[PDB]
Amino acid sequence: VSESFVAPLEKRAENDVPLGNDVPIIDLQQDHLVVVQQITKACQDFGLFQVINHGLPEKLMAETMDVCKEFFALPAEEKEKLQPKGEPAKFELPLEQKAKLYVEGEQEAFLYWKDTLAHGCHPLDEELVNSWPEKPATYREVVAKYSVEVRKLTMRILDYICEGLGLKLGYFDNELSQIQMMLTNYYPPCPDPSSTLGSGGHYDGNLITLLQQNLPGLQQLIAKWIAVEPIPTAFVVNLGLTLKVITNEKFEGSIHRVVTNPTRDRVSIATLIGPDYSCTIEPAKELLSQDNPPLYKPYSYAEFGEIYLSDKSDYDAGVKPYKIN
Ligand SMILES: CN1[C@H]2C[C@H](OC(=O)[C@H](CO)c3ccccc3)C[C@@H]1[C@@H](O)C2
Ligand SMILES: O=C(O)CCC(=O)C(=O)O
Ligand SMILES: [Fe+2]
Ligand SMILES: [Sr+2]
Ligand SMILES: [Sr+2]
Repeated sequence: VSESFVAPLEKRAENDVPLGNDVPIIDLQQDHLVVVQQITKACQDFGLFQVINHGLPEKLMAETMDVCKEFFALPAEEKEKLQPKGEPAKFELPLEQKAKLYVEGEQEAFLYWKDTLAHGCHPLDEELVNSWPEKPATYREVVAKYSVEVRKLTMRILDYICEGLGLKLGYFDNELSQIQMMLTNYYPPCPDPSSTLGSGGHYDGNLITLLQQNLPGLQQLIAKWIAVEPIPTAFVVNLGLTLKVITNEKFEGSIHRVVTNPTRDRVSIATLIGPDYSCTIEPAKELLSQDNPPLYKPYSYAEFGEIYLSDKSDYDAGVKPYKIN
């Protein structure tokens, strides 16, 4: 591989990472209180769980994975239309909601073995959808339906979380969930998986992420890494660094990475829901007391975002400046 993609020695993945047998698989068609309790325990203990029987159509999940794979099979001349000034965009503020192809890495500077298509999904209007990929022909109609369905499921999970925390229903149905970035991640085959990463170890900086995968490669940090079993009809729920802050660390954030594969490509669909850049983030005042003092001072999501996207010296570098008590 090009030296551009060689990860620092300490960040390289070991060849045989064990399956995470303790990753919760939560059936959302259980009794209401059982679902609230199981989600609450997974959020407190792990910060990563899968949901099944989640009410999002399996056919739509398959059609969305199909059109996302079809997008990454498009020729160079079509993909260039999503490369501003002839190169992929960078994950840096301002992060526009129009569709672009993105490159990503860490500044021992290296690049992740990944192409990412990203666009906003909420609210859906003509202007936003007209800024999505023109090809494949069905991308806009399928992904518009998918984005509405994934948002509906995310808001159901956030209300289960509200009941678990003792927050009013709809606590996150406001500025805290107004940005919905859909990241379609393409991991092409890699000649040297021992030296590369599809995605470096990170928290998602946002509130909550729903991740759809068909193939292995996702791993979670529990300094032990475990493999997250791909269930093609499930969503992986990753709690974001923003939710870790708002719950005053009552909930864990998911630290996860993606390893490369020597033989096969892989596509994942990540729906990253979180605050507008104008939001102030702080521990929910409703949950604080002398027994539970705030562990973070209030901060600008925009200010956090700049650090989160630039400084990868530690997983929570984004929130370190705002730590108190
Ligand atoms: C692997 N990378 C991580 C960092 C960056 O994330 C973002 O770009 C999100 C997009 O919502 C963001 C979150 C919070 C603040 C700023 C940006 C791009 C991708 C994501 O999959 C997660
Ligand atoms: O490809 C994956 O399974 C992980 C994707 C991801 O972590 C992300 O988009 O933030
Ligand atoms: Fe992620
Ligand atoms: Sr180019
Ligand atoms: Sr257009």
